[PDB]
Amino acid sequence: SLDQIDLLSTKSFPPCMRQLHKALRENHHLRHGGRMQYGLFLKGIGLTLEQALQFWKQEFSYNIRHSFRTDYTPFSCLKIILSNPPSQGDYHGCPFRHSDPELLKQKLQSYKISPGGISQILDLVKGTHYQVACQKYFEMIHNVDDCGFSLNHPNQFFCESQRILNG
Amino acid sequence: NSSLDQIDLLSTKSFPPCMRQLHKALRENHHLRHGGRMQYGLFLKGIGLTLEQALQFWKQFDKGYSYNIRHSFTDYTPFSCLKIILSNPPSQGDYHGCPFRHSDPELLKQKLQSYKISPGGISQILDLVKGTHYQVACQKYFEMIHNVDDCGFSLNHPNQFFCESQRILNG
Amino acid sequence: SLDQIDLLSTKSFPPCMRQLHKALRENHHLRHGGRMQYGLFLKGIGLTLEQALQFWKQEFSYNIRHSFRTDYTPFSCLKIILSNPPSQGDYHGCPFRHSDPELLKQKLQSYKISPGGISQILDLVKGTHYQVACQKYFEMIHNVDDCGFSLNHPNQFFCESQRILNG
Amino acid sequence: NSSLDQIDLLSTKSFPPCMRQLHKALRENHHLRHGGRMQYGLFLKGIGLTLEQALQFWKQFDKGYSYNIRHSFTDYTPFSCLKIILSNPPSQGDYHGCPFRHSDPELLKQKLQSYKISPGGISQILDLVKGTHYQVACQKYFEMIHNVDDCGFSLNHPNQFFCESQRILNG
Ligand code: SF4
Ligand code: SF4
Ligand code: SF4
Ligand code: SF4
Repeated sequence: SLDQIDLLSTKSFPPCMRQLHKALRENHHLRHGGRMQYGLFLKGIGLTLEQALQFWKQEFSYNIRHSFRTDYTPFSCLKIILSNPPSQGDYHGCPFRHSDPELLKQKLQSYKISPGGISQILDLVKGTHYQVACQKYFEMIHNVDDCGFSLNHPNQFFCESQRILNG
Repeated sequence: NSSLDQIDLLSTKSFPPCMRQLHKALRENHHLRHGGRMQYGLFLKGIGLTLEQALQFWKQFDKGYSYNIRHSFTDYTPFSCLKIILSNPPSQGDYHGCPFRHSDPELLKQKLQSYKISPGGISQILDLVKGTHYQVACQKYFEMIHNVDDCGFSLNHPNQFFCESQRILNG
Repeated sequence: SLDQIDLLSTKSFPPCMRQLHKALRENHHLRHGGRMQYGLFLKGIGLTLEQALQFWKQEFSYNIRHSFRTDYTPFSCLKIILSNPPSQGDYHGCPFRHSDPELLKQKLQSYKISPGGISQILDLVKGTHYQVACQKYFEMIHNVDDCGFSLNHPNQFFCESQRILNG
Repeated sequence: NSSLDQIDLLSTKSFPPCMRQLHKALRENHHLRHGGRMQYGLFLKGIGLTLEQALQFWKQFDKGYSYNIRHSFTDYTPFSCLKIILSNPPSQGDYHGCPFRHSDPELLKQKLQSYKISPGGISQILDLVKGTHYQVACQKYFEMIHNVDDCGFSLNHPNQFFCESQRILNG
């Protein structure tokens, strides 16, 4: 079930995907924009997001499984940041770009980022350096001084996080 | 959960024509209407496998479904031959039913040819179908497929066909 | 893990395989004859029996999983009955053929077969009708008057049992 | 648990030569000696996959092992390039190590040819190897495989190679 990756989402998902996992868990649904952003990200980690149905019910809960018709290429940071701004009721997008800075601050606080770390991230967001802000977030949650890569894809954030957590 | 392609070979070797066609249609179309989900899903249930229908995240002509199977270890009962033959005839969107009963003989002939049944076997099957001896035609199919002279049982259930097929294949 | 099929073994395994599952569970090992008889039977139901190792341990617990080099053709009743009589320390074979009738009676009692049912089975065993005794056992545990098949393979016993249990 | 063949394609696309060869040897031989289980198993660990070694029931030249992978969600650390290059040189039974460092140049040439690297690419790789520039040779391999002029990073870890490869493939 979807809840098997709650811990993983907090430890290794970038903020854009962490928020989608939380929303799906809390709302029991995501609109298409969110299903696409999060579903493709999961596909990039080797997981298929799907809704379980009952075959014996006539037409006329979300699950994850190892993957066993469509373009499964996961969205990059620039695709997320520059296109499809979320409307109310959407949970997709990049929080560094799309969240009100006051809300972003509160979100980072809930993520247990230090006040000093939050100040650095917000400074970067104000300069429109969204991916660099995200690198700073990465550095904070993994307790490393320098992430040592140039971030431009959510699946790269995940991949680099896994290297540290499984270090 | 596992992919449906995991039983492609099993279907050809041991599924009777009614279930063989449903597996094929599910694989090619990525979906079956309710009559087929019931007939095929409950047949799998009888073997001890649960079919699961799921909706893929990307769906907003591809209905966006993915099916999987797993070992089972609501109260619906797997269909007998008589239930399949005598009730729920398939409409145009449907792939269920019994091919010996429900397929036009010209199309049935073509299907048996695609299964590589001998001309002599096909002739015997079609003559049995002409007499409305559907289950006996299916026994002939069983015999042709397993290369035995006598299936050794009286066919009354797709799940019986499966068990008897596996018993031969298992020696 | 192996324990996931404890219930299945009691409900659908013929006595020859039920005893091997129990022995493997209790002894944490089976000699080769038992590993072969039981392992091939499981393969016939679409399961792979294997022992989990630790890759990081230098060389110089049993698991079951869906199957993903050797002949995997499962043993028939006659192969089991007529060959490889079990020595002490072996748990393979066919209990109708290989168990002392006093022990077979006790085993059937533990399986909750009625006294009348046990008498019928033992009569058949004395006549050397091992497979027919097994059919009678099948009829008793599934509460049917006539099994409606001619038994000659343990995997056929399982297949026919599944039809009833999932009926 | 899932079959190792599930990452055959992934290995060719995104595994550096050191891990690519270990995956191939594991698939063909159905086993690796300890140095290879460590190097490849820990590389997979770094990706977030746990390799499992198991002994098949039938084992009493086929050692009787079966390997599987699953998502990981003892304290051994995945090997860096320097660890692979400078320590634990492979003996004759071993498939571990760094091919740029450990393969005889004639055999390395043959291996790169089997990978369908251009003659020009192979020449450049071999010249780098001649200078003992193993990681820079591996960067050249990365560039040839992904059709980019500059890998854009300084290679120091097989798991870094993997992440950078996937980032390109993911756009
Ligand atoms: S910078 Fe990229 S990875 Fe980070 S939250 Fe934004 S879109 Fe996601
Ligand atoms: S005779 Fe019975 S088992 Fe054979 S195809 Fe028809 S319904 Fe299926
Ligand atoms: S008769 Fe056959 S299926 Fe029954 S216990 Fe003996 S060997 Fe097993
Ligand atoms: S240079 Fe590093 S990543 Fe490349 S093959 Fe050698 S050890 Fe592996």
